[PDB]
Formats: sequence, C-alpha cells, structure tokens
Amino acid sequence: SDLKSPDGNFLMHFSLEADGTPVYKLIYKGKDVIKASKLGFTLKNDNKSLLNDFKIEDTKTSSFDENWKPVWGEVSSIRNNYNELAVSLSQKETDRKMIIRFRLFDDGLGFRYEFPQQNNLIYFTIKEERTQFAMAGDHTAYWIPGDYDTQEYNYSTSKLSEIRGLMEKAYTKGNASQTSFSPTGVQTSLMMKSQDGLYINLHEAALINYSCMHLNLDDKNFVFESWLTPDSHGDKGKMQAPCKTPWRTVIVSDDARNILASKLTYNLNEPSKIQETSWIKPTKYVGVWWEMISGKSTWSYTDEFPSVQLGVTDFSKAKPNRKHGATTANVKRYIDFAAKNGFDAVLVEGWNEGWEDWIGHEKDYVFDFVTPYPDFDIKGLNEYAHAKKVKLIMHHETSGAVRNYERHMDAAYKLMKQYGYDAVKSGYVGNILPLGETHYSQWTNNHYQYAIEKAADYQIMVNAHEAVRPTGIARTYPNLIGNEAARGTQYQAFGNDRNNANHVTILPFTRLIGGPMDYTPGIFEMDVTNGSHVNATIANQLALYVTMYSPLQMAADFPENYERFADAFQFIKDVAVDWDDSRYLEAEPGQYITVARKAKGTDNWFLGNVNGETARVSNIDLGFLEKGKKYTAVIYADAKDANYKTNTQAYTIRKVVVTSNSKLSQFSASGGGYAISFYPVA
Amino acid sequence: SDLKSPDGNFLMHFSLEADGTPVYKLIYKGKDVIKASKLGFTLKNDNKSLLNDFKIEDTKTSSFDENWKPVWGEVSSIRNNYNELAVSLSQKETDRKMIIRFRLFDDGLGFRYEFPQQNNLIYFTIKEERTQFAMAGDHTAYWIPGDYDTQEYNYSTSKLSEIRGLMEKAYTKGNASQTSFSPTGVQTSLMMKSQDGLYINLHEAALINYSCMHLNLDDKNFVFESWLTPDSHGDKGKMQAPCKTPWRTVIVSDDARNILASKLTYNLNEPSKIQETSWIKPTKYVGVWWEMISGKSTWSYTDEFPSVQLGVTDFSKAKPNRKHGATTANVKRYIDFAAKNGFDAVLVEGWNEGWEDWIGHEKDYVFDFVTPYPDFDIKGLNEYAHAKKVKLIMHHETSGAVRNYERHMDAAYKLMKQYGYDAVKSGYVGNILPLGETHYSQWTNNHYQYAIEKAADYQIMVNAHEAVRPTGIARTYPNLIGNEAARGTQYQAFGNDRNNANHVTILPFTRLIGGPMDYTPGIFEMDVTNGSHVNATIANQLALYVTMYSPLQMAADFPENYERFADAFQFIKDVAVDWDDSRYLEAEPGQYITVARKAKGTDNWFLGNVNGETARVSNIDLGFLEKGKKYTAVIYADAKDANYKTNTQAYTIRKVVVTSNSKLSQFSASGGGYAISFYPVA
Ligand SMILES: OC[C@H]1O[C@H](OC[C@H]2O[C@H](O[C@H]3[C@H](O)[C@@H](O)[C@H](O)O[C@@H]3CO)[C@H](O)[C@@H](O)[C@@H]2O)[C@H](O)[C@@H](O)[C@@H]1O
Ligand SMILES: OC[C@H]1O[C@H](OC[C@H]2O[C@H](O[C@H]3[C@H](O)[C@@H](O)[C@H](O)O[C@@H]3CO)[C@H](O)[C@@H](O)[C@@H]2O)[C@H](O)[C@@H](O)[C@@H]1O
Ligand SMILES: [Ca+2]
Ligand SMILES: [Ca+2]
Ligand SMILES: [Mg+2]
Repeated sequence: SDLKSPDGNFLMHFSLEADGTPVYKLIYKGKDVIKASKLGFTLKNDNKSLLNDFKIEDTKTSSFDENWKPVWGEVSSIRNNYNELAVSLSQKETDRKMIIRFRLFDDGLGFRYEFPQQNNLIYFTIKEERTQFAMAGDHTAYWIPGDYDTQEYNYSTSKLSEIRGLMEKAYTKGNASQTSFSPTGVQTSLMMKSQDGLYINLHEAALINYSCMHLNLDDKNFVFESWLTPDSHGDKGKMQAPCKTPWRTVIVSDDARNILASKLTYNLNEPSKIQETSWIKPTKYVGVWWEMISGKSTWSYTDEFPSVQLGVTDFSKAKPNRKHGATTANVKRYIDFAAKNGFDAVLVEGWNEGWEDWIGHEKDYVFDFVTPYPDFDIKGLNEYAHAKKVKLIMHHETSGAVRNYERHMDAAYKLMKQYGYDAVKSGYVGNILPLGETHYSQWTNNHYQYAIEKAADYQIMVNAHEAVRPTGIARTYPNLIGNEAARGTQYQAFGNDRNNANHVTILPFTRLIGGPMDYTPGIFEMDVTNGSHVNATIANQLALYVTMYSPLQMAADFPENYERFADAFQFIKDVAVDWDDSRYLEAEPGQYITVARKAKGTDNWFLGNVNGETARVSNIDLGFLEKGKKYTAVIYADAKDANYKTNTQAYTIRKVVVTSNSKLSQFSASGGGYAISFYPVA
Repeated sequence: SDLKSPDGNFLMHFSLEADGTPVYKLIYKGKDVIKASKLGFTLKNDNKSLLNDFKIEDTKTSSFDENWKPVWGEVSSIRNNYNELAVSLSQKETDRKMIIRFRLFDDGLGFRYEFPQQNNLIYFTIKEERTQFAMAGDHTAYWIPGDYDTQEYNYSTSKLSEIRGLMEKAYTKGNASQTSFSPTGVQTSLMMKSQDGLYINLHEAALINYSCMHLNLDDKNFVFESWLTPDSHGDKGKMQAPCKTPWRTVIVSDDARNILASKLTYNLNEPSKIQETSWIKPTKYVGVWWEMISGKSTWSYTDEFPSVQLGVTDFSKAKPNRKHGATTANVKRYIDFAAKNGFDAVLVEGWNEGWEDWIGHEKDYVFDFVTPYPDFDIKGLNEYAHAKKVKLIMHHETSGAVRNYERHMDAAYKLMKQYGYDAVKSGYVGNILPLGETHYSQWTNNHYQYAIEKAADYQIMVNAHEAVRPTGIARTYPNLIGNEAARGTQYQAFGNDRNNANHVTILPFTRLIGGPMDYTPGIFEMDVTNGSHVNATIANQLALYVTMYSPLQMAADFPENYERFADAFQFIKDVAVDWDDSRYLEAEPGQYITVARKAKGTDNWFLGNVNGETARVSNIDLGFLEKGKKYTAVIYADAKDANYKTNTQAYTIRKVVVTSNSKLSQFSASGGGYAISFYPVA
C-alpha cells in the first residue's frame, strides 16, 4: 500500500479504483506532486488489455543501500539508497500477472512493470502504454516537441496550458528526419517548476528492449500520459513474458540544484557488465569538424559525379573538389595542435568514401566504414598521432542505413583496433531505412544497444549522434561515453535562431538526465564562415567544460581561433574531464547554473557558471575548498559590456588567492558565464 | 528496329507509339507470340513517369557465341548464342535516359532496362513496373497464385479466361506467411501452351538489387503486366542510376522438350565470380528431417515451458520431451546409413537451442545458430561423421528474423568451418521481421543475395527454403546449390490435398526455370505418422532423381523404410547427381516428362519418367546411348495395378541388355513413373 523515501520526505500511495484500475500518487513534504495517476497497457488484438480488473495478489517491501564507483562521473562514489514496494497484480477473467515495482529514493520515485513467466500471457504486443502523471497544477515546463526522429529543438519555457498554443512555433522544420505525433506531445526528460516552488522531472531509466517514452499532455486536467514510439509497423512493443519495462522516474526537490546532483537514473540501471574498465578513458579532443559544420569545408572529396557507388566510383581518379576537410595535411595540423595543448584525441569526419551522398538520399549502401578517401593516409596519420601520444576518434556516420552499418560493423571495429582507434562517434542522420522505421522505436533502440555491446567486446567507446536520448545505460555499459541526442553547438552554425541564449541552462535539467552529451563547446569565433552567429560569450564557452558534464569534451573551434585568444584558452587546456566530487552552487532552469568539481586524483577544482537571457550577479560560497589551504583562483569572466549578440569576445582574467572561507561575486552577461581554476598554493 | 534469333525463327519488332510509348512484339515461325506490348515504369512522386514521350536516340546491334563450363549442371558445356539490340531512349521535358537491351536466342527473348549515368535522374523510386506481355489468345496456363511471401501452392491448369474463376480455390490458406495481391495475379516462372501448339514461358533472370516480378493478367485482352513485390513501405524499387533491371524472358518452342533443355536463363546471368570451384560439391544426402515434417518427432527439445529465451532458459536442466529428433543416438543412425550406402551427407534440423518457439511467434532473437541442444554432441557427431567419410549439412532456420540471422551469420559460418560443415540449408518461415516486410521485396532479396556472397567467401554452399524463387544467379554464384521456393515433398505430409499427382510434371516447366529445387524425393512409405498420404508411387519417387534436376538430392525417408525395400533403393544409391549430358525424350506440362542423363565423368546413364493423372504407356527412343555398345539396363517400374492413391508400393525390377537400336516401352501409373540405370557391359 504505502511507500516512503529513506528520509521520510516522500510518500507514494498505491491503490485500485473501484473498477480494478491501478493508480499511484506521490506526495513530497505533504504536498501533492503526482496526483492519482493510472497505470497499465492497451494491448493490440486482445480480448481485454491491461487497464483494469486487477486485484492485489501480494506485496513485498524491502530496502537497499550500497555505494558503487562509476568508471567516470561527477563523483568517485555514488549512493544507491531506496525503499522498494513490489505489488503483484492478478487480472480477473485472464488470471494474468503483472508486478509493479516502485523504488522511492530521497531524490524521488521510480517504477516499472514486470510480467513474470505465466501461462496466459506469452507473446503480446503493446498498442499503448497507459502510464500517467497527473500534475497538481498549471506548472511551468521546459520542453521540446514530441518527436519519433529528432530531439534537435530549442526548448520552450511555458505553462502547461500554453503548450498547445506554442506547438506551431516550437516545432521547427528543415530537419532531415523529424516526425510529430500530437499538438500537446513533448519529450522526456521533461523539466517542470510548480507555482509553489517544486522542481519536478519526468523521465525513464534503463531503456532496453522497449520503445522510447514520450509524454502526451491532456491540457485540460494536466495529466501527462506515456506515449511510446511506433515502429515500422505502427507497434509500440513486441513483448515476450517474462519481460519488464524501463523505469519511469519522477525526480523532485524544492531546491533546483538537487535535480542536477541526482543519480537516481543511473541508480535504476543494472551494475557495470564490463569487468575490466581501465581502457575506458575520459577524453578531451579537437577535430576536423566545425570546418564542415560552419561552411568552410566539405565532407565530400569530389563533385565530379551525380551520385557515387562504392566499389564502382574510382575516387583515386576523380577530380578533387579542393574543399575537402579531412586531408592528411589538415588532419596533421589538428594533431600538432592537440599534442601541443595536452589534448587526448582528434575527431576526423569525412575520412571515408561515400560522403558525396551522405544526406537526404535515403541510400542503403552509403558507406563501407573502412575505405579512406585518396587524400587521407589512414596509416600515416594514425602512426603520426600515436607518435605524438594522441589518438584519432573514428567517425561512423550511418545516414540512417542501420542494416548497412550492422553488416559492416565487425570489419569497421576491427579496422579501429588495427590502427589504435579506441573510440567511435556514430551517426544516424536522415530517415531510418527502410523508410517507415523511426529513430526511437524498440527496433531501432535495439540497434543502438547492439552497437554499444559489440563495441564493448572490442574495447571500444561509443558516442552516438541522433540516437535515442540516454536513460542511464552507461552504468551498465560505461563505454557509452556520449550521445548528442539533443540540440548541440552545431545548431549555432545553422542560422535561423541557432541556440537560445539560455539553452545550456536547460539541457542539464532535461537531456543530461540519463547521461552525458557531446555538446562540442569551446567556440571563440562566434561569427562563422557561412554567416551564422553563435549565441554565446567566450566566458560562456569556457564554463561549459564544467556546466555541461561529459567524460567527452570537445574544443570545437579551429586552432587559429584558439591562437587568437591564447590567454582564455588556458582554461580549456587546464580543465579536467573526470571528477571525484561535484557541487552545484546555483541553479534555476532556463536562467543559470553554477557548479564546482574536483579533478579526479587531484586537489584542483574547476568551476563554471552559465547564464541566460538576463544579465546577473552570481554569489557563491567557496567552502567546498579544503579547510586550511590557500588556493590560486584564476577567474575567466565576461567583461561588463559583454553580450552574446554583439560583443561576444570581451572577457577578463584575474588572479586572486582564496581559502575555504572566501565568498565570490561575479557578473555574468546575457548568454555569458564564468570559469575558475583553483590550484592549491605551493 | 528489328531483331532476329541466330536461326531465323524469331523476329522481335521494337517501336514507339505516336505518344512516345515504347513497345515490342515477338514472332516465332511467323506466329505472334508476344503481341504489341508496352514497356516502362510508373515512378513514385513523379508527374510524368517513364511511360511515354520518348524518342530513339541510338540503336546498337551485336552478336555473341561462346560456350562456358558450369560447375554443376545438366551438361558439361553450355552454349551462349544471341543477337543483341540496344535501344537508347531520351524522354522529352525530363532529358531522362533509358536503354532497353534485347537479346534474342534460338530458345527465345530476353530484355531489360538500363539507366546510364545521367544528369536528371539519380535516386528514384519505382511505384510499378509497366512491362507487358500481350498473349495472342486464351492460352492454357500452368500457374500458382501471385504472392509476396510463399510459392508453396499446387499448380492449376486452366485457360487464361478461367483464372479469375479459379483464384478463390487455388489460393489455399493455412500458411505461416502468405499475401495475395490480385484476383488475376500469378507467379513466374509461368508456363503456357497456345491452342495452336506453342509452349510459352514467361520469367525473369538475374534478380538482383530489385523486387521480384509477378504477373497480373488483364483477362479481357489477355495481357500480362509486370507486378513487383512491395517492400515494408509499399515501394517497388529504390533505384540509383546507373542501375539496371533483371532480364524479362519469353522462352518459346513448338516442342515442349526444348523449354526444359533451355539455358537461356543461366545465359542471361553474369559468369561465375567464384574463381576456384572444386569445393562446391553435388551432394546426395539423408537427414533427420522427415521425422519432424511427418509428425513423428519434434524439432524442439523440451515441452516444459510456455516460451523460451536464449541465454536465460537452461536447457541442460529442462525436462526432455523424448520426441526430439536431433539426438546424438538418432543422428548416428542416419550417419551409419549414409556411410553404408555411399551418401555424402546428413542434414540435421533441430540441433540448436530455440526450436520451442520457431513458428508463428514473430520472434526476433529466435536462434543463435551456434548453441547445440544438450542431447546433440556437435563435436562427437562431426568427428564421427568425418571418420565415416560423411559430412553434416548445417541447418539455419531464421523464422523470418533476418536482422537476427545477419548479426549471427559470421559466427555461424565460422562454426561451420570449425566442425567441417561445408553446406547450409537456410529457412525463412513466417512473416519477415519487422512485420510489414515481404519475402520477395528488393530489401529481402538483398538479404538472400548477401547470405550467398558471404557464404561464398567462407566456401560454403547454400540451399535456401522460403527464399525468392531462383532466376539463374547460380551461374554467377554456383555455391547456391538449391532453393525450395515452391511446393515441395513436405506438403505430401501436410494433409489437405498434399501435392497433385502431376505436380512434378509442372515444376520443371515453371519453378526449375532459374535453378534447381531441393524437392526432397525418395519416399517409400507414403502413409506417414500423422495420417497424411503422399500422392506418388515408389517408381515415381525413384524417377525424381532424374526428372527433378538438382546438384542436391535428398533421400527423404527413414533408413528403416529404405532397408525394407532394399531392392528398389538400389536406384537411389546408384544414381548420379551431376551430368555431362541430358536429353529430354518426352515432355508435356502437367502430363509427363521423360529424360535421360549421362553421369559426369562416366559412360553411365540414368533415365526417369514421371507421369500425371492419366496412366500411360511410354515409348522410349534409346538413341542417346553410344552406338554399337551393349548396356545392362535395370528398369524400376510401376506394377500394372500401381496407383498414387490406393497402391503406392507396387513396383517391379527387371534387368535387360540394350543397345542404341533398342526401343522399349513402359507403363506408368497414375502419379507414377519409372527409373532406369544404364551401365555399359564389361
Ligand atoms: O556525421 C556528420 C554530422 O552529422 C550530425 O549532424 C548532421 C545534421 O545535419 C542536418 O542538419 C541541418 C539542420 O537541421 C537544418 O536546420 C540546417 O538548416 O541545415 C543543416 C545541415 O544539413 C540534419 O537535418 C540533422 O538532423 C543532423 O543532425 C552530427 O550531429 C554532426 O556533429 C556531424 O558532424
Ligand atoms: O526449417 C523448418 C522447415 O521449414 C520449411 O518448411 C516449414 C513450413 O512450415 C509451415 O508449413 C505448414 C503448412 O503451411 C500447413 O499447410 C500445414 O498444415 O502445417 C505446416 C506446419 O504448420 C509453414 O506454414 C510454411 O510456410 C513453411 O514452408 C522447410 O521447407 C522445411 O524443409 C524445414 O524442415
Ligand atoms: Ca545532430
Ligand atoms: Ca517450406
Ligand atoms: Mg568579429
């Protein structure tokens, strides 16, 4: 019946309605957070479905409290502490069995359904999940349109009752692959704030062998309902009992900072299944990349032909278009720059045959993932990098041809091992083939999961763009060091509205719940070749190495642009990519975030602040520093006249000595930020 | 404009209608065979398509005449001899380019379309092929319902005008996977006979990177029109220029025998791409097989569970159902029998975990193709077979889960090499996954092609059940040693109407055009465990080793049944499976076929006759024997009272000495036949 968090601040009441419908309710500090909300499923082709006519057959309670050491993360040790209530239901007429297991942490609630082995439910098809989250009122939400194919939108900040009105403007077009489902449909992770000051997050954890959950708002009664991603046949889960859904998560706090600090999502995922983890390596990198994204270079090698056919087109005899990014010469410039600046690795995109046809052609045999272009010396470059203690990050764009990638995967992973690539950036740009498939179906999520597991067997790290947004699986497979799976720094190069000034004050409350993002920060030249304008200050872009947590951190700009602001670049070079502790000092979604983190193995701290549309003075306590020690702090801040629109390169740098007793006050510009290194005094 | 066969008997006229529609016509010995028929395509999302407004830009004629040695076949040397006309078209308003290339052999016509590299047609989608074959009248046809998922039907013999009427009854239900498209749709290869004595076959050749062609009859004008197989999204070809369709084939003769003798289909496929072909091996085999098909055994190992989950179900601890066919003990019986009787191999089905769930569950992770059941000692059995100079044939049923098979394929092929399996029997039973895909789409055909190519790289032969019916590709990839892809001997065990008595007099005129069938002949006990009755006599079943040509010949029955009729079994033991010559002596589709073949490397001949509903005395010209030589003939015949319904086991055996000058005469029962070995006297 009743479940409480270990600290007593949460109560979850479970019951059945008069008609046997299962419902739950969640209360925080005596205030409704989830009102009476219904549970269960509509099945396809079924006499009854799983909405009602249950009775309670059994309940079991338990408790758990253990720590586990992540391979990489914000802390060196994570606490998994909950109470558990496991309700065994039996449906009348069908004798069908369905367990609903709840775990209630000090950060909030997670629940999921299990179907044990049974005689009258075996193979079955989910037509819709009917899992509800009834809100207590017309809350503020930070949201992006529900989509089966992209998450690449600007967030909207509005009341729940305003989402219908704002859907037309918020649903931005021009994407290679995007599909709407509802005038009131949004993605998770969904962030909200109530009128009475509660921060409420709705998400899921352990998305495996299942369809991605979106939410559909009933904007009359303020009920969000699970809405899963259809597959190529319109199905929302081919299930086989015994099976189990992913957890649904409600993360709550009266203090926005604790939302960011929460590990609930990881804690709901099963323990690492990789026994030996020292080959997984947090990575700071540059790449041949922004060149193409910002309109200076091509991924393609030749323009000679209407189309290309791998194994037929002789690229060694084709006319070079002279614009191609991934030349031996150019890849060497980025290696040189990485080695000189203490960076680990270098991404190269457009190294392989096929790029002439990579987008909008819905092509199956689009890449072989193994054959270099004639101007890219794979052997020499990997030798040259390795001699400079640098690695290349492999790039595997699939262009939606999942079968084609799967057939090539083994040989492509082997070619990585052969040359000493240990990490791959993968991509799923365009509609998934065959047409009618979606990016976030059960079918396609299986593929992303398969890529990761196989990667692991080869001791290869994965960072997967356009994949399903993460749900904590990195605990289980910590070689998933990244996803994009959200609107990244790249949209700052794509004109239109680029990224709103407060984007990076919302991502940590939404997309980062479930895992890190490859955000590709560190832009210093905001006015790029193709006319686009990045909406950030330099100090902003420095702070992202701390405020957008990731074991995979790019410095996305060109070496030349870093040489123009060497003094500011010092923070990017200094900052760590893995942490023993982390403290969120200030946070309010859509306005600002300020966080300090202790570099793993060290007594060094790195702090960042990111700030939204409204210029603001940030006031912090430096008592996270160790008592009795002096530290050199180097503050990289916005100039007073900086702004993300018309004065993006105005920064200051100053040195002052502080202790655990010190306070700090710092202006942040509109769309700006600050960054601090703290080194103990010698 | 005009094209002639090298012997003058065929004339094909090409032209444009006033509206620019391309059309062809075919004449044989002054008789219309193809009346004015239209060519081209309906494109998706294209106002104008490729139906008309062409003009002729160029024509090129040529000739070719060469022989080529197949690896395996009916003959030691095949003659490829045609005249070629290549018409280059250009569409007005679109500048689109389309070649139509015709080759005219002494056996008939093939043509296809090519799209060369061009500036205004790159990626495009075929909505329907618009290739016609206008008949001269209401011909007799031997046909099966048009289907995107099965060819496992009984043939119907009727007039073209009768097909609409007969469709309901001919479209038999109860198949795991079957989808109709038209009340007048039929499959190819389609056999016809005109009122005035022409044998007309309509088929295709080199079905690669393209959708399978069916025909839809307009039964008002007796025009058949290409009707391709939709994919999961309803498409009939995702094309990229430069590309090219398969050949469409019209094989004609005034003598039915020449239809069977024709190699036109092979001749239109490209030369072998396997350089070294001695590992490809015509194979006579038995197997643990019929036991399951005929209801005596299970593929499954246990009945203990509602469903199974690979990696989770512990089969070592499951309750054996003791019906399971593929035990070490039982597989040894068939090895012992193969070795003792000069057979090459032993198929085993149900050797691997998963079989509890193999049919109609639409299960993805249905098999791993590597993990033996706990009662099948893969190592001991392969050692034991090899030490008795026998091989096992691997069985890979996919149960429609193509992605699952593809992911497992490399390791499954490796496990074959590890234990000395060199041939695999594959299967595609149930709907293709994901749901909505078809068996004979471009997408799925790509999969069958991929299996074969990869098989070749491992030096593995492939025999694929429920795959697309063959179109001559074995020339190009002679490791494709068979397909089922029609109604096989198995339906003789499936009750209902089993196989019509004259089935095996139709298959050579239809399904065998394009490649051999694994028909699994050689039944001696016709009344099997589950009550079903095989509609053949014993002499019939001996004759199939010659009248259903295959480099892969099964003796389907149980060793016990062969040991009981050892005298008759002698033919199965003696007969060869590869040939240096073949002569079709008599043939009439749906009535009889009589053919004699010379065993490769030998002076031995083997003759078979199969006979339809009507009992018939056959008169055999033995002029194919070498002049002035004496031969021992052993005739295995129907007794005079034999009959496929009520007296299936009454056979005689006599020896007589013959020469090329002998003519001898033999009764064949209703659904019966005869078989003869010819050995030169010592
Ligand atoms: O692997 C290469 C590249 O792939 C991903 O980025 C590709 C990105 O391309 C398109 O973006 C278009 C924008 O949506 C429009 O709004 C803009 O107008 O034009 C761009 C350029 O095509 C796709 O539509 C989009 O879905 C896709 O993500 C990786 O994220 C990137 O880092 C890679 O380098
Ligand atoms: O690898 C297993 C087996 O697969 C193929 O044959 C399987 C065959 O199974 C079904 O046949 C059914 C018939 O449709 C019904 O008419 C009959 O009554 O019952 C049987 C079994 O339910 C599928 O429906 C059918 O499409 C499929 O081809 C191979 O051909 C065989 O050799 C293999 O051993
Ligand atoms: Ca992207
Ligand atoms: Ca079959
Ligand atoms: Mg400037």
